[PDB]
Amino acid sequence: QCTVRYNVADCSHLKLTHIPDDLPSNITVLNLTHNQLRRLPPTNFTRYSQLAILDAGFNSISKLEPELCQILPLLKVLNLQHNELSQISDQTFVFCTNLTELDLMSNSIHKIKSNPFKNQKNLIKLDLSHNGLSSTKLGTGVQLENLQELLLAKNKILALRSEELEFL
RNA sequence: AAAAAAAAAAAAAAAAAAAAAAAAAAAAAAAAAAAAAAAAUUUUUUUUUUUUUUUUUUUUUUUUUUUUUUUUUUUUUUUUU
Ligand SMILES: *[C@@H]1O[C@H](CO)[C@@H](O)[C@H](O)[C@H]1NC(C)=O
Repeated sequence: QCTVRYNVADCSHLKLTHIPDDLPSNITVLNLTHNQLRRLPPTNFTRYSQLAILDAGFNSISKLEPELCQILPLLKVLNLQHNELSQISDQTFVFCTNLTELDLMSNSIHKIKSNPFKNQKNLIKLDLSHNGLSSTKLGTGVQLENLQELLLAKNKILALRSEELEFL
């Protein structure tokens, strides 16, 4: 099964077909990376409500439900790199007010609309790379008060304009 | 028909590390070899120059014996004109 080993559920390559929810729920770090994940269940995380950070990356996940943000209010690191994520919106990030780290290395998010990060105030580093971005614009209002890293690499931005860079 | 994410295999090529070895070249250390130049203990041989002993040839010198001719100093008994 998973490693556990003092609150670091580093679940390595074990061909886990479904997301497990075992007895050791009193942990803070859980690693779903390198595990067969069809999608993240919005209701299966009730058992593990003490996950300070989670590592669910490289997995094949279609879309993210808003419930995941409210089932785990104490969420700091959201590493979701190398996923499908055909389309995303602000609704899935409504309850993620304590988010501080995000990783998205391959998601093919060509178009971004509205303000997906209106509720993210403590989000420090941003990793939006290799997602086929055509413009660097993220919104029209002023948001992301405390941002230190904005990674936009391997994308297809053609030019930079003052209108699309005024959101910070 | 096309494009991508977890999850398991296999094939060509390039650059690497470790281990078991095997050859070629180069360094010493030992056991020997063939020699052209070397030194040192013993017994012998040839040749040159010199020492000692013995036996003999030639020449020279001293002494003694004997023999033959000359200068001869004398004589006794006689002869002698
Ligand atoms: C949630 O748990 C149920 C019951 O164990 C299971 O049937 C379902 O597949 C799980 N879903 C996810 C997303 O883990």
